[PDB]
Amino acid sequence: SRLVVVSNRIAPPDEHAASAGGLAVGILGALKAAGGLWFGWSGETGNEDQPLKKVKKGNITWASFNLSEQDLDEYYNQFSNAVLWPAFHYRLDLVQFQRPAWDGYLRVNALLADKLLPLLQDDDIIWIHDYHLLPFAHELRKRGVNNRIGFFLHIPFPTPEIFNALPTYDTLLEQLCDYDLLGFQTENDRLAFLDCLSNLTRVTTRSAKSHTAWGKAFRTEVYPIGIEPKEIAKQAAGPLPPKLAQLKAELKNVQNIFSVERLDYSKGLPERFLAYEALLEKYPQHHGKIRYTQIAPTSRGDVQAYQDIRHQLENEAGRINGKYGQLGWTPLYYLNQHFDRKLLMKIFRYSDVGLVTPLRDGMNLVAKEYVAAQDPANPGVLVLSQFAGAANELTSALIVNPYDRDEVAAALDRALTMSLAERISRHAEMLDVIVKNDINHWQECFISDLKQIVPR
Amino acid sequence: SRLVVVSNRIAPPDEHAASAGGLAVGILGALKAAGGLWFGWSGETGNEDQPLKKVKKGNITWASFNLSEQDLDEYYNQFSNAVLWPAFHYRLDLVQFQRPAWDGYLRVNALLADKLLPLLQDDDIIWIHDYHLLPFAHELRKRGVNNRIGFFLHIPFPTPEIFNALPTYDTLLEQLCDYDLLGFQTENDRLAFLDCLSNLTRVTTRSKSHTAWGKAFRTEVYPIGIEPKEIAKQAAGPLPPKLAQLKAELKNVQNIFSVERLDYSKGLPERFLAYEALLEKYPQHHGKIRYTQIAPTSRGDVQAYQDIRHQLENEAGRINGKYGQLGWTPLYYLNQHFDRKLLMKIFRYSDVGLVTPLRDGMNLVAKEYVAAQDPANPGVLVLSQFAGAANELTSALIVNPYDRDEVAAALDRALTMSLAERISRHAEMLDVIVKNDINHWQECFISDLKQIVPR
Amino acid sequence: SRLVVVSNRIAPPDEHAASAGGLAVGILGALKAAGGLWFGWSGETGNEDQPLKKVKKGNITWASFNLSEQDLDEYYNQFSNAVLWPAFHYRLDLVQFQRPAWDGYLRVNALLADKLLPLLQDDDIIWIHDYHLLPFAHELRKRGVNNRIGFFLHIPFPTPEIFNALPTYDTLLEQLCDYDLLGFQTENDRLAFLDCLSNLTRVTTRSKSHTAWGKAFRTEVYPIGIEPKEIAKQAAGPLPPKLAQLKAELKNVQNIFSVERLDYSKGLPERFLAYEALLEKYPQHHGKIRYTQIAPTSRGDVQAYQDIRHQLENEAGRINGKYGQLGWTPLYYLNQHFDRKLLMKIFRYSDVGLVTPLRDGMNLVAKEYVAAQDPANPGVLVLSQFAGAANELTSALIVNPYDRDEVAAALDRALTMSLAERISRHAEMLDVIVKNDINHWQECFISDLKQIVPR
Amino acid sequence: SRLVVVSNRIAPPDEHAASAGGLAVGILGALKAAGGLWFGWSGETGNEDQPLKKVKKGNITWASFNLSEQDLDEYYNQFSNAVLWPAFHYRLDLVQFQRPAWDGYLRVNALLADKLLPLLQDDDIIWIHDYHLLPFAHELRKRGVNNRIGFFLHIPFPTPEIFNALPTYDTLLEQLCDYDLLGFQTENDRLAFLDCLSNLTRVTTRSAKSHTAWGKAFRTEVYPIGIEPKEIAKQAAGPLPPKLAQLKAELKNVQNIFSVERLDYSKGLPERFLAYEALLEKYPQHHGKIRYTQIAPTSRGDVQAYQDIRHQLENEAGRINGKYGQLGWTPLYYLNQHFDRKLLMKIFRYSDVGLVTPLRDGMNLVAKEYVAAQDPANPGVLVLSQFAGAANELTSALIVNPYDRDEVAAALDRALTMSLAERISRHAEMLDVIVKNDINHWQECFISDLKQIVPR
Ligand SMILES: O=c1ccn([C@@H]2O[C@H](COP(=O)(O)OP(=O)(O)O)[C@@H](O)[C@H]2O)c(=O)[nH]1
Ligand SMILES: O=c1ccn([C@@H]2O[C@H](COP(=O)(O)OP(=O)(O)O)[C@@H](O)[C@H]2O)c(=O)[nH]1
Ligand SMILES: O=c1ccn([C@@H]2O[C@H](COP(=O)(O)OP(=O)(O)O)[C@@H](O)[C@H]2O)c(=O)[nH]1
Ligand SMILES: O=c1ccn([C@@H]2O[C@H](COP(=O)(O)OP(=O)(O)O)[C@@H](O)[C@H]2O)c(=O)[nH]1
Ligand SMILES: O=P(O)(O)OC[C@H]1O[C@H](O)[C@H](O)[C@@H](O)[C@@H]1O
Ligand SMILES: O=P(O)(O)OC[C@H]1O[C@H](O)[C@H](O)[C@@H](O)[C@@H]1O
Ligand SMILES: O=P(O)(O)OC[C@H]1O[C@H](O)[C@H](O)[C@@H](O)[C@@H]1O
Ligand SMILES: O=P(O)(O)OC[C@H]1O[C@H](O)[C@H](O)[C@@H](O)[C@@H]1O
Repeated sequence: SRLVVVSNRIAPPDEHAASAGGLAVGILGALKAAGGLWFGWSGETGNEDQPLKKVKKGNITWASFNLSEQDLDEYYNQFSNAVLWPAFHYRLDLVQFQRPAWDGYLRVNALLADKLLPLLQDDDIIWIHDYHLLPFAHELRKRGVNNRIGFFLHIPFPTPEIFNALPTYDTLLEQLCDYDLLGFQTENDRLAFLDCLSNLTRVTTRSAKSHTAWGKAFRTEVYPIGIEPKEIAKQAAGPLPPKLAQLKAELKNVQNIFSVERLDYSKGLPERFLAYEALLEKYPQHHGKIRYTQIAPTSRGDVQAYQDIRHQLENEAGRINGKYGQLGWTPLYYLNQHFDRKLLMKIFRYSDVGLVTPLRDGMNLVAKEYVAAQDPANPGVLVLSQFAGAANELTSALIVNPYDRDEVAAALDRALTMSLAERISRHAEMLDVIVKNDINHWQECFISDLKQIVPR
Repeated sequence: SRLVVVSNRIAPPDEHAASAGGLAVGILGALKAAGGLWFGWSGETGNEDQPLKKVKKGNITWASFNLSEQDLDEYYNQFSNAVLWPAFHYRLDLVQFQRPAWDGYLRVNALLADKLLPLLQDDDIIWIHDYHLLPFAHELRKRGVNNRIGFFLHIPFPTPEIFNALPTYDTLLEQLCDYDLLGFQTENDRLAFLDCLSNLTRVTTRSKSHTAWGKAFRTEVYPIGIEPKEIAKQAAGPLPPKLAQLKAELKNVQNIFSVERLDYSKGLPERFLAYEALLEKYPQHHGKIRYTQIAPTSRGDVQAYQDIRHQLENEAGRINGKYGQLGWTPLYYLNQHFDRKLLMKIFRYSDVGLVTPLRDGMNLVAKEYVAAQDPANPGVLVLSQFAGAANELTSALIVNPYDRDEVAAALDRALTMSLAERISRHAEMLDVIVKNDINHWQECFISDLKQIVPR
Repeated sequence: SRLVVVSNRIAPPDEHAASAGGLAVGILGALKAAGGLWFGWSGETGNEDQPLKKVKKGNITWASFNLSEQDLDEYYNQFSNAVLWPAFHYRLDLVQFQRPAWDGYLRVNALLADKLLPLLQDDDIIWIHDYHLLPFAHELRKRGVNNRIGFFLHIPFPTPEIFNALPTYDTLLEQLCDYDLLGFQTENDRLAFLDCLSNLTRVTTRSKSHTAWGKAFRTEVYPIGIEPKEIAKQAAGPLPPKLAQLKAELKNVQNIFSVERLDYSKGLPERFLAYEALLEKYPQHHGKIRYTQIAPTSRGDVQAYQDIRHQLENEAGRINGKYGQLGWTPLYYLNQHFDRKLLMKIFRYSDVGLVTPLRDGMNLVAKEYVAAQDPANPGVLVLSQFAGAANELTSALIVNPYDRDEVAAALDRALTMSLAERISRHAEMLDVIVKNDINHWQECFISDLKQIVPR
Repeated sequence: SRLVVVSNRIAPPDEHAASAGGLAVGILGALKAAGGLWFGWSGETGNEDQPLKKVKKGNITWASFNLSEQDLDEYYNQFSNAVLWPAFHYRLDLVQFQRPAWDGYLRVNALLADKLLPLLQDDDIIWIHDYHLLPFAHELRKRGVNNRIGFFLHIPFPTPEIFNALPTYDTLLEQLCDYDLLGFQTENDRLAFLDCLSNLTRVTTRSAKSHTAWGKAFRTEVYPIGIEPKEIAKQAAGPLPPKLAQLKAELKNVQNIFSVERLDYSKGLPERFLAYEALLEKYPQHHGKIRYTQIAPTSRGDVQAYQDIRHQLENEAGRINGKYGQLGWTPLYYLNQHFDRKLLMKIFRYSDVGLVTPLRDGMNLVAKEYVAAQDPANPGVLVLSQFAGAANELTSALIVNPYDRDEVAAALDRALTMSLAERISRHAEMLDVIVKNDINHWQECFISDLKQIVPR
């Protein structure tokens, strides 16, 4: 009956205290449709031995814990953010594996399982989310929890040649098979996991997507995470804040290219800046008549790799504006700031081009949000990296390879001069795909698949 | 009779082929008033054995030479730009002394003296400019030239504690004393040179008239200036159509404006930091002000210049990233050269001129800013105390750039200053620069030179 | 009949003009066994329109060309070294794709095919080597060459998820299928290529024998080897007098020794960090062990190579700074090239060979280390699981370089390993490499090639 | 009667808990000769409201305080270490002036004066040390202390053109004139101060070194800080630790160039490394036959400028050894470690060449220790920067300009090949100068000069 969701990041009930990130947006979407309990990190450190904080808002209940400084450091900043995140994004050169980080990662997964245990009922359907919690089912099983437990990976699962470089890949794979159901964003993610598993041990697969390894039974499946198209429509059509109501009037003959994401090296922001520079170099007709705005709030700012990409991005903004700016025209607006999601939906609506070219991305909700926010009668154009999970479904976007800056520049140019009729038909095709594959659909398919398996 | 001017940099007769830099602006100004021969580097490398190139335009004659790649490198990029420039600007940490650069520096001074020699007449009054040519009089003397030779240093002369770190300070000082007249931008520069000299040898001063090692020479101060009438004219000319638009659109935005070569002497990072402090501590200005910084690349082959440029690009991206809004860029950084004609107009329409070098011989941009202003509604000059110009632009808002909050506070005072206090500050500064004309500079120097008896 | 080998890099006939790199060592090994014509770049730039340079030494003929500055830059430094090398080593973050480099890469492959054409006979068997020449068969096909052409890739072939990021992966795959035979270093490389191919087009495999776009071709694995008999000879020769000394002085110090091009594929910083962990967690080894790293600069014009080198310099200074003593330097980092002959001898006197690349097609240094050991008292090989050699050197201490403590622990195990366990580990490794001779490599590849019927 | 010494840094009574630095070595030397009370920072942070810690050892009494994290940061790391230290060492490019640092600097001087007040007697002769405490006399005066107060500046006093860049030079000068006696390390330092003062206000000087400014009377004088030549002789001749007894035997045909200092940018370590490289480049005869050992413990490692210089030095050690090393010869031994002073005396004795080439240095005791420790019958050679205060008296050292690496290399070469007779006579001249100007002489001259002025 009752759904129990666990993730590291939560969306707070005070909704504009939100931090950038697709997982929390997704899960809140799901929970609002389902009902249930959300157990996860409050986002604060210190006071770890205080009782769980609990808030109820309609059909959702939140239970949060704090983490000690050391746990946050070893489990979150080191293992999750400087081993798993880079490795799953094919950045082995950025992995920073050390044994104490691994031990802390295991230590907090165990701790969190101790803290969740008293909240659970026999009934519960338990849904664990994302790379912070790979060991979590295994920790619940050793505490005797026999409930259905499903896992969903929000980020890519990398091929063996990358995954097996993890010193501890070994244990990770064993422990993932303690889940009853493993959900992935794309077929390639699922197949990659199954590949890694097969390299280590014999996996029997006697039915579509139903497996045995080390005598443990489990199911795999693909559920591309979505968005609430109706709600973003509503928020995108609400009035603009006064200061932006001005800027819209002033920029009446300027076209807007707009991008928004956490400042993460997975997102290819320097390559993007370079593609914009190539646009300005090779298509001088756009000078003074277009504007690229990049919103990039700091994310995980304690991890060295994140500091480096941020400094690199500041350099490129200064450089590009330094070179192509005029007294009365800044080509590139870089904002290292967090914007309310409500507001972003409006900004999307008034952008002529959404630029979403991550080097590697499990899904990318910004891409779907961009489409859902457009005025169907006069929609902008989506330029999308082929490496974003969303490219499997947003097939009518201008699909590009971000490693080819000139291909991205050309797609920006095509997007800026695209006729209304082509923009209508590209948009309506994309909108239909994301309406059919609702966050409500995601949630439904996963829970239904989970409820369908018999527990051990 | 005939004046012979020599400098490394020249102002070409094709006038919009001009490169940023105050020396060439100054000397052209001077020569236009005097008449004369300008001998110097064409700005090109290769073909060094070709005849001098000569062009005559009115009362001025240009004679230029090319330099080899190696000479340019040793004399210009290394010794002049990576030893003398940083040392004279109190940046010993940036000096890059190596013996081959010193040898090349002497080698080209000698070469240039050979090339100049056949052009000279007994008559000539010879006026050598700037740190590239410290040894030049010495080179001319060993070739038997007995003419009056004056030198003018366009940049600061540093105190002994800095100057004496130069491995070769020694020879530099000996050789400076072969000039009949040494001119400096401020009294402190003159006194600093005299100090350095006194530390090395006994200097008799029986009158600014000296003896060292039995060589007689005179010292004097001539702060370089501007043509206030001509900039008035160019500042009042119509704006290019694109800028005529921007002025209309920025009707309720105040403009803080700065322009200079991208040089570490100019304290651009500290400036950016002062602007950040303005934005941090005076939030009332958000959306209502704009700081535009124009900084063309200078001497871009010298590592220290690359470093400062990268650092400035970082700060622009950082500051805009932190204080920018969807419809408001706090800081416009342009790494581009602008025509001087156009700058005069931009000055006129700026509410505040921000000129806060860490160290500067004079700084003509400060004087240009005041000369350009509409007397009836002038902007405010915020000026570093370390710019030579601060000795005379005493009515500017004088600040210490090492204190970003003092600079922010002066920016705020400048932005809210009444019309009356703008009128009276401006009319005092304008008078000082009108009285001390580039024409006055040129006249005082030549007159002082013509007044000494040659050896 | 006649074998024609083409590679970018060649081993010169003056043998101590040799540059570090396994390809040239391999191919020379092969050619010495076979006989044949070696066509490739001389290593020099300029004079590109001069005739091919030809030298004959025994059963080998060399024919070399020069490259222009621009071709070297686009084809070698940019496309080969800053796109293909980093991508095939799973370093997409380092790829520096630009269209002019791609065009230059095509242009030089085409040019080289024009230059090779007149040397070819109908007879020939053509063997093309490495990532510089992926388009070469395609170029030869359009010039009408119907000969058997085999290709051998000396480096890894990356999985689709990486390979498909190449903007041009497309064309590369098409063109590789113009080879009759594609050879790889490990089964995984072969499978990865086949995967990439299958993602793009339908591949029929009715037998390692394939069809794509109606083109027939074969794939196979030939791990490249060494001459074990020759190194045994060169390892046992007398030491240079200076090193004869050091061996006497270091009698109670154990030597960990590593040698490779200073390449980011080799994981040198991670290696230094593993050594640091050894020194941190096993203090009993202080003053009693020594880690020497030899790392000649390779491809020093490519930014990513400069970066890794600067990082390595920093770590050497830091580690020595922290663990050194007045009479003990823990870590000897030498950014210098050593003659191969001499390296064999050093290997023989090292107690541990440390070979932990992050990613490596094969790694001959690992095989040379085993071949050089005195069978009666051999050192221990510590080997990254990511080196192709790990598929066969199964009895080395196999480690994951991303886990510095696993590497430190294996160094500790290696330093204290009993004679008996060193004898049996070494003999097992030596046998593998003796059965899989460079001669065997060459034989298998030629024999497979000679076995296909040409178009 | 009773002498009261105050400095930020103290030499602890547990003597091998000592931190590198000449001030504490000097003052302890002085106090051991005099007798007295030493009031200063314990070196610890936190517990700032605890009573002064007091220890008595013979004729010396220590009274120490802790500082809060914020006070340490503003007064010590920011103002003292990132404004005054760089400015007084002619590194305006490194000054990091901010008003909160200035306020904290004043705040702690005031606080320390409150803490000292109850310990003072009418009698006391008060001796304040170094740039941390420029305002201290002023603080004592406003609390009504009329005692003789002397100040001694251990570092250079920079010329007006540098000093006047300090936003706050103003107040600093006013407040220095509240001291009865101002002591400097060299005549140039004294003259520089007097210059700065003269630029601001009229100073009357009616006698040898006796002044009036703003109606405040005060005296100036020069007291070059020294060393205990007899004691270092003793410690230098003591047996070597067994490990070093070995190395000396093994290095019998290798000559040793040796340097030791805090890793500070004032010391010109990178320039030194470059001079060593030039020696190796231009004098290949020395390859395999010499060794340069640099000892450089981290100092003030929280200050960005110190981190920068350290990283730079690590790079140069790696680079130079990479380039000139051989399988059996490391040209350069860089050790980022603290060595006991006792041991250093011995390592000086056994060094052929002491390389002391700071870019700028108040005095430099390492230079004097280097000469005091040599075996008079077979002494090494001192190579000395002209910018070290010591160069005014160690006139027989090989004096060099560190900005000319080839001049420094040449001096190293001359030092390595100098005949015994020249080495004797250069050493005996230097030794006599430092014997005559004893730490005991320093202490005596200062106290005697102080005792000679009549208090207000
Ligand atoms: O300043 C921002 C930046 C991002 N987002 C939201 O954060 C989520 C980003 O999720 P996405 O899948 O694009 O990327 P992720 O952060 O999860 O990698 C989206 O819902 C964005 O609207 C936001 O609310 N404010
Ligand atoms: O983009 C630019 C930058 C500056 N200048 C001119 O360069 C000179 C700057 O001289 P100043 O003495 O201010 O500084 P310097 O450049 O010689 O150190 C002034 O006349 C400017 O008007 C210019 O014409 N365009
Ligand atoms: O200073 C050196 C360093 C390397 N090598 C040789 O160069 C080849 C290195 O080849 P390997 O396959 O290990 O690495 P690669 O350089 O091809 O990536 C081996 O023969 C080494 O012995 C050498 O001769 N001198
Ligand atoms: O590792 C070290 C190096 C330095 N010293 C001593 O610390 C003092 C440094 O004083 P100096 O005046 O030479 O430099 P300072 O820190 O005072 O500016 C000298 O006595 C050195 O012998 C020390 O105790 N340990
Ligand atoms: O939670 P943060 O580290 O701040 O990152 C924000 C979110 O980024 C991605 O969406 C991850 O898939 C989520 O697990 C994460 O929460
Ligand atoms: O000539 P550059 O090196 O470009 O620098 C431009 C000018 O900068 C300063 O104004 C110097 O005083 C001049 O001598 C120099 O000519
Ligand atoms: O030839 P270089 O670019 O110096 O690199 C040396 C060699 O390194 C590796 O072995 C490559 O596989 C070879 O193709 C290359 O020839
Ligand atoms: O105490 P630190 O800040 O580490 O510096 C070490 C010591 O040596 C220097 O010479 C200073 O003059 C002293 O005041 C200082 O206390």
